[PDB]
Amino acid sequence: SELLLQATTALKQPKELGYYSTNVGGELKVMDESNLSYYYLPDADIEKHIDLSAGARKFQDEQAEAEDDTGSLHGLLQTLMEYERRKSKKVNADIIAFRGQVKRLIHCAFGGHATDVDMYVMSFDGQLFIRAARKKLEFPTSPRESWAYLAYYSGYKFERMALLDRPVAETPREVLESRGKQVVRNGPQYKTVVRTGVGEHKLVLGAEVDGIFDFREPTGDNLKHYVELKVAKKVQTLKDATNFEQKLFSVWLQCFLVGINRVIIGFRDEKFVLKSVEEFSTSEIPLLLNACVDAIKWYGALTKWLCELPRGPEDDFKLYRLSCSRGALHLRQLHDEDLANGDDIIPGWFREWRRSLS
Repeated sequence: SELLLQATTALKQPKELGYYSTNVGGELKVMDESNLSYYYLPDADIEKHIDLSAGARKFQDEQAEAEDDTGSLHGLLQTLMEYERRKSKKVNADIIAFRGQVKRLIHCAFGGHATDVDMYVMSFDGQLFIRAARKKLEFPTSPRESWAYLAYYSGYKFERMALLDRPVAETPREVLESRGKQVVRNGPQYKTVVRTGVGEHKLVLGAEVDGIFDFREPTGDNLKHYVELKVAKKVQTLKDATNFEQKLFSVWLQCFLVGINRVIIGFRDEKFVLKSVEEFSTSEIPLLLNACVDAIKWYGALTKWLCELPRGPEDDFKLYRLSCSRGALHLRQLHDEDLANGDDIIPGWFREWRRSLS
């Protein structure tokens, strides 16, 4: 099947189903907020001219050095199982995926690289499970003082300088006075798991969350308290403005998909010094920027298209490659027994869980 990249539709309010904390090296803690950080970046720290390139040489990159399947649904599925177990009921949804993959599908109609839409779709138990085909991320391999390396590292340094492991009230003075000494890491992650929808279809999406902005509600839905952080170059030219608009569009997509309302941008100069930080509401972004309106209509279209795939009992473990080329998304059914029978897309333990649940 194909769907051409060129229909009015409404969004459902996303609801948080659960969350989990992970790291490379096999750490997975389901329904556990250990790795959830808290925003804290006083103006007095910013006024001292934070160098976002500081520490690039001494950085120990956990993600880059791990051999791990970055597309795996295993953490998401373990969290979903725990949610379903507590409820005694299969989640009501059509598609289960990571937010980043759905973002890629949306973005490929609006400037994204067609070449790297590469996903597996598997039907199981009335639902579609979608994962990135590739198992390894691309990390910059240029020297650490290269622009490409600093662009990558600066994101993590900004997070370490703007975030705390716990609320400010629970943080010792020693840490608050010496933010630049704290070790920069990209291993620990915290993800939310959200039920969302567009048009008449529903999705469960996993999504990385950078932190809590204001406070957390221990017994509530925290989507409204989450914040995503991004580093952008301060705008001083046409070229900078265009790059920033594209970054704004991208972070808007990331937040809107899972009901996050808060974005913080760290503006850097050409020397990677943080110049200022600005809060944006997710809703502010389309106003500032019809790409956003059309992206939601495209989201609706592509989701309705995927949901045409057969999802009855006889379709269990059928597998399709999802791609983008010649101005269209494409679905091609595969016949790969090991890949379909192995644990790479839907692991045996989750199959067993859903069977028992039936």
